[PDB]
Amino acid sequence: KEKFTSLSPAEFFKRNPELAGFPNPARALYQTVRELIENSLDATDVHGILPNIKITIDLIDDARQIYKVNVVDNGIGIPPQEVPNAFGRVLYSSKYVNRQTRGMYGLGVKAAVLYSQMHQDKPIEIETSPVNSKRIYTFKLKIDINKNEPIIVERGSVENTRGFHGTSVAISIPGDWPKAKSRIYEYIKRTYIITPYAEFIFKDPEGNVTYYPRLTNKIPKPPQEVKPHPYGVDREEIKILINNLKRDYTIKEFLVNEFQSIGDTTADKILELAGLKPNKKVKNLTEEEITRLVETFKKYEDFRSPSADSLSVIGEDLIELGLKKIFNPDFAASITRKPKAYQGHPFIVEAGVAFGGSIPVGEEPIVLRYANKIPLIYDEKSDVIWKVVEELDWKRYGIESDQYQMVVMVHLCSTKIPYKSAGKESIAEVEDIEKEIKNALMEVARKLKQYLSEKRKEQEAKKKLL
Amino acid sequence: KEKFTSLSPAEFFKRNPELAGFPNPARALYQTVRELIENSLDATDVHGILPNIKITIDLIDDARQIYKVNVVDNGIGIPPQEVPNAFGRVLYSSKYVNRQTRGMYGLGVKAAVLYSQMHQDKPIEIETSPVNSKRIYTFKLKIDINKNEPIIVERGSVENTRGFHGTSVAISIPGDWPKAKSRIYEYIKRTYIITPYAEFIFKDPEGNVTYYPRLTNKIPKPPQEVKPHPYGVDREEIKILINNLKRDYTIKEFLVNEFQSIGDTTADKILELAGLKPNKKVKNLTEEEITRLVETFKKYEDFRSPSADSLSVIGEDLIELGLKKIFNPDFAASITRKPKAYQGHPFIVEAGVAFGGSIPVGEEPIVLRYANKIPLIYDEKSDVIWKVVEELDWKRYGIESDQYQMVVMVHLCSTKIPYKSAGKESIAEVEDIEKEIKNALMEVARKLKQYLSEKRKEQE
Ligand SMILES: Nc1ncnc2c1ncn2[C@@H]1O[C@H](COP(=O)(O)OP(=O)(O)O)[C@@H](O)[C@H]1O
Ligand SMILES: Nc1ncnc2c1ncn2[C@@H]1O[C@H](COP(=O)(O)OP(=O)(O)O)[C@@H](O)[C@H]1O
Ligand SMILES: [Mg+2]
Ligand SMILES: [Mg+2]
Repeated sequence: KEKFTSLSPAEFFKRNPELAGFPNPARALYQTVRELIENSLDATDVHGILPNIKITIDLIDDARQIYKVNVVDNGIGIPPQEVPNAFGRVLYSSKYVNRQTRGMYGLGVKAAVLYSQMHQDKPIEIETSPVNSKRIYTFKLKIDINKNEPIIVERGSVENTRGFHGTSVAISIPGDWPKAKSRIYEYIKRTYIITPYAEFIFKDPEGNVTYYPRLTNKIPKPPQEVKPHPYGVDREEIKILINNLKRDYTIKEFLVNEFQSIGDTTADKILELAGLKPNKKVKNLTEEEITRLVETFKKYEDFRSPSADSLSVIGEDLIELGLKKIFNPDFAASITRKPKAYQGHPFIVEAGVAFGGSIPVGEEPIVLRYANKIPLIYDEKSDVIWKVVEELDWKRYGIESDQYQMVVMVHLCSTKIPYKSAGKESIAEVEDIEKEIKNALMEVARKLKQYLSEKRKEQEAKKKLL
Repeated sequence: KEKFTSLSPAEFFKRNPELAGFPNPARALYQTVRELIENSLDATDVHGILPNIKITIDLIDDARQIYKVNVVDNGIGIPPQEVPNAFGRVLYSSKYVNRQTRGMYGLGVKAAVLYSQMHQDKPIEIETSPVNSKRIYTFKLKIDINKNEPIIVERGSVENTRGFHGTSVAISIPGDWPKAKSRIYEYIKRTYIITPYAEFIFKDPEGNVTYYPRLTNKIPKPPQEVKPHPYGVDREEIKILINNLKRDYTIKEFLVNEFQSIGDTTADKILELAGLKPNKKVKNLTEEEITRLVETFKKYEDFRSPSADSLSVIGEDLIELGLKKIFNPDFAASITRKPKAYQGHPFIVEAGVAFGGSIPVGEEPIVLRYANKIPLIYDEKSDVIWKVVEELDWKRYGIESDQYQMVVMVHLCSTKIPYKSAGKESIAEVEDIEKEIKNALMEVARKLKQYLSEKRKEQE
């Protein structure tokens, strides 16, 4: 009959690699490159280190189309005791905390590792030296899919004669370079443009080398772990916060200590609206009381905004500088909005617009999407960003014709980006986010409208002379 | 400092509900409904039972927008010992076996259960009565997200005095009926049009009741568990197939017994190309030998197609009938293609085209997507099917003006549909499937050309 079984997280993604962005050899190569670059960047600028990143892709077997991808960085490294699980245990991560990072699932690199053993037989190769480490630790690893645990094939150590800090990861996978080429280059090119404090070197499978020089030695303030904002915190999150407590807080104490934007005044008001007794021990909250808290958090209209300390923005100057460098337009403008909250997570939307000049002519805007400083490249038409741009009436902001030369850019940064898939190429339809993307686009479009009404006014004056 | 931690599969989806199709209350309402209907259909037609399914959505709290979704079927039920894990352990399923079903992840209904727990306090309710059971077994359940296991709130039984056989599931969740309304109705409508042997009753939050009567009592042959096709079988899958052997097979015995489309002569060709000794014991394949086997599978050019049997198609007749019923076109045609293989899995693409008549005028085709008999409604433009339809030059097949009345329908069935997400609303870019979708569309496109040519000569 029907037979019931369970799977481990490794077997789940091994069975369904298209869920992590490994559906074909071209996209696999792209995904492997991007997960590694993202890890190296989280290991550097999140810790105040100006990134030096080296990427190499070598064709190691033309017949079988197997490529070896190697990414070397000057990050903080990884404690040797954590290396096995970091790369060989699905759903293991140092990024499950409330803080803006590129990684978030504790899936990324293991997905590439899984794809690697599914199609070839060489283990993945890791070399790492933590900050102030006397040694360089080496590993060769595979994943035991059934147990979802690391298999240490080889493990070793060498004397770190040069202070060296950082990580090298090398993984062999099926690939399709000709099909993946243009998007891999566009990925690196787009991250560089918004990361001018980093330096990249890229050697491709044909042996081309490209150099992306550091343009500034000023590093953005690192994002930090924060407490949740109360707006949108759910029932399960409340139970987690309660379970994590090491003191016998009252409900009032709980509210003031465990969240952002709650002082003694807001707290009293929340307790009253939620029908809760200030002095009750929070550990004794009932299932129904938890519900009332959550709904109260949800409908409360007077919360202060979260702070921006958990976030790292591109910023208006850089957005504008980048759009000008790439597109050489007649006009550019941008906006970094104030922080909002969704589902307890702080978030900011940034928007830019560029018009005219070297921008090609078309029937629709070129749309550049970024999430947590990652350039999104695939699945553009399923993105909530695309949904919002398409629904906006550009005619109301001066866009005359069917055909025009416009570029629209949107950056969402958050302690949590809600992607449509673990492949992280498109952003899901979360209403609070959709609304604030719309609001941001309206603010920049208003600036465009300003540029265009001046142009029309100039034209209208010159018309009289004809 | 970096602090390393682990998550259970429940915790992972509780943190990231958008990954299972729960990004907002409108889509969650929709997703909950379809996960339940699909479970009910997997529990009936896969077992030779004419499906009788009732769906009710009650608005239970206006201010909080909480809806109770209840689905009742006449399926095979669930063994009482399995109910807790079936609904309360993420990554638990009876569908991990190689066979065409609507479910496949062992996540579906539990994602709704998680979403239910995240926003309100009532537990899910299950009543079930397996075949020949003299009892109705009842449950109220939640999920312990940290442990990823069931919490049993209530559990009991009652004598089956009315002769109920099947399952009833009710879940309370935040929802948005006005936003979801048209899509829920479309999902049920399109299911019914391709499932004429099923009967549905739908009662909505406004009190409307719609009856979808059974039109035929002839069910397609139930899909069964089948052996993999060698083409695209990967290294980990080889190891699982060896690990599961009850007998000390040789590599040669392995090849002809464990796979589809491998005779004793085909095996010999493969053992030679792979450089493997026929009489070596397969339990002793080295890591490298497995590599060479898989590569050989991938490169071999003379494999028979998988068996068309044990996939369950809509069929050309039903496809055209459906198109004619919905759209009343001047012309319709369809094709059920011969089976292919991808990544070890048998699949078939079916394609339909309608033109003229009551079909609206527009600048692109209306595209109707189905996967394993499921109508796909969201994220159409990220779908591989849409990609192919968009890239086809319809000028080559007649499409004259820039404003035409055309419907294109594609159905992909397989022992495994490769979705873009566990939300299962769109098919990923798997190259073998993409090539076949294009080939299939070209076939029906030639029939359309014959019509559009045989119709211009009329105006001329
Ligand atoms: N190059 C690197 N430098 C430092 N730490 C790394 C590097 N690569 C991976 N890690 C660590 O391993 C963990 C697992 O990474 P990954 O599987 O890609 O998931 P995620 O990035 O979502 O956490 C990361 O959280 C990080 O702590
Ligand atoms: N209405 C039902 N009748 C019989 N079995 C069911 C029903 N609903 C769920 N199940 C069982 O519970 C299991 C888990 O369902 P689900 O979480 O939706 O995952 P999946 O459908 O992918 O297996 C199913 O595999 C099925 O065996
Ligand atoms: Mg990562
Ligand atoms: Mg299911």
